[PDB]
Amino acid sequence: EAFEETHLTSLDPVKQFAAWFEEAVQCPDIGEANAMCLATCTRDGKPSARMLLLKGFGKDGFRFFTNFESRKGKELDSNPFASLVFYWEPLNRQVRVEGPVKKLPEEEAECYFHSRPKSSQIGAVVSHQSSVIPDREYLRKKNEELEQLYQDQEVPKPKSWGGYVLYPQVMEFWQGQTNRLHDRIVFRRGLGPMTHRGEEDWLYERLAP
Amino acid sequence: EAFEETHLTSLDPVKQFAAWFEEAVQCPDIGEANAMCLATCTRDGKPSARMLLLKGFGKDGFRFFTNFESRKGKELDSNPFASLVFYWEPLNRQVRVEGPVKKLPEEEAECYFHSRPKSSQIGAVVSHQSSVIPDREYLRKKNEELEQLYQDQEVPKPKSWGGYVLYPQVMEFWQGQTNRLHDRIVFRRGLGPMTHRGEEDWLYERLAP
Ligand SMILES: Cc1cc2nc3c(=O)[nH]c(=O)nc-3n(C[C@H](O)[C@H](O)[C@H](O)COP(=O)(O)O)c2cc1C
Ligand SMILES: Cc1cc2nc3c(=O)[nH]c(=O)nc-3n(C[C@H](O)[C@H](O)[C@H](O)COP(=O)(O)O)c2cc1C
Ligand SMILES: Cc1ncc(COP(=O)(O)O)c(C=O)c1O
Ligand SMILES: Cc1ncc(COP(=O)(O)O)c(C=O)c1O
Ligand code: NA
Ligand code: NA
Repeated sequence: EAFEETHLTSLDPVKQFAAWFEEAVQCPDIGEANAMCLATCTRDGKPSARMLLLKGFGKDGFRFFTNFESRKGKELDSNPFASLVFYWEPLNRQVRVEGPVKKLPEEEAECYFHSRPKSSQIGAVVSHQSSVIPDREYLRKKNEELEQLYQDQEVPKPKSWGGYVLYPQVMEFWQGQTNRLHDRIVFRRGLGPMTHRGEEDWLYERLAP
Repeated sequence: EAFEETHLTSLDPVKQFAAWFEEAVQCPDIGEANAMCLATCTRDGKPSARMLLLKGFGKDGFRFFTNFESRKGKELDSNPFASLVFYWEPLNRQVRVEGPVKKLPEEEAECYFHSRPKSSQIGAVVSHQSSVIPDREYLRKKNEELEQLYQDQEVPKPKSWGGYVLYPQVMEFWQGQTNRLHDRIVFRRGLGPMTHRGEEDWLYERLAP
């Protein structure tokens, strides 16, 4: 089926994302519909990328949780701009999001951290994410010891652990097609004869595949 | 099962990639084992990312084909550094590759271009990839007209279409595990007590998850 401007669910790309995300979640052949690739880079243009989970989305943007002292956390703190890719192979769909990133409030991060299974909370205390470690037994040992320490106790959120929110400035909706002639509808914040008004300060236009 | 330094297939990370890639290809639950996310960025640190197919790999690096006048092609030409992510959900594995990018020789690009189905060759001539276009009918029309033009003829490769090779400087092998305590073995080109010699100029070390 065609992916067409006149059959979008919404000209607010966050609501269009919600529509596609719901379809992904309802597809039995998709495991984690909220898996996404996060691209970051140094201020002088050395890029990096890794898989993350989306952990909430709405008008203020796309939220995710990590260690601020990891390789991505140092890049985001020095250069607060990122890009996201969602790829849903069984739907032949891709969503791209570009925007600036801010840290979430500490009390929000505390709340999310304590909502996680206790084993994941202890894992976050164990791991100085992306630091060099000697072997896997080092993690297994420290993890077992922290299980003793936190028996019947609350696990404190590490000072270095928290969340980010990416405020969308660009959102591309890609629908795959034959002959490599895909449908691309791209929203950007802001008129040319091929540029169209969406909701709020959004504009949208079609890009060649 | 543990992902362990003493049970790597190879201390040449390109051969370790080959081993994991073969397992991905042999997994019926993986559609395109060669799908990867490419992260690029401007010289002043504005990142971008999108799905691509890997189209060959070996000692000289990881090859892929695109339009040099696309958004990624302008970034790569201005700032010849990229990052790749392979994510194989059914194997709980991720591979990350960082390195500089060069353009492939024109005669190599010609050969690869003419190996593609004719409909994909014509699609590449139709599409000024990532340029703004008016509607999807614009592509359908131009594509049908180029089918007439190239009936029984060779489709010339566009001057703007070709390939890149990413020479690996960093390669991370990520194997997912319980409690978010994953196995990360990271090769980099080059000794600390946690740094180990691989093949050639490679070093490897374990990173905290
Ligand atoms: C599907 C998937 C989901 C992941 N989700 C997260 C996550 O939400 N946060 C996180 O810190 N790492 C997550 N990881 C691990 C990252 O890919 C990465 O190993 C880690 O964040 C360190 O990246 P860095 O060294 O670039 O900072 C996930 C990995 C996979 C494969
Ligand atoms: C699984 C998958 C594979 C793709 N493979 C390629 C490819 O090899 N080359 C390419 O130019 N675009 C490919 N695309 C399209 C890109 O995601 C993207 O739309 C296009 O390259 C333009 O990106 P840019 O605007 O950042 O330059 C693929 C898309 C998907 C979903
Ligand atoms: C637009 C575009 N160009 C090029 C490629 C490279 O793949 P192939 O040469 O098999 O068409 C792809 C892959 O899906 C693509 O979508
Ligand atoms: C290391 C790591 N931290 C954090 C997360 C975020 O997910 P959750 O809060 O559900 O553990 C993940 C997701 O897989 C992860 O691998
Ligand atoms: Na649905
Ligand atoms: Na195999």
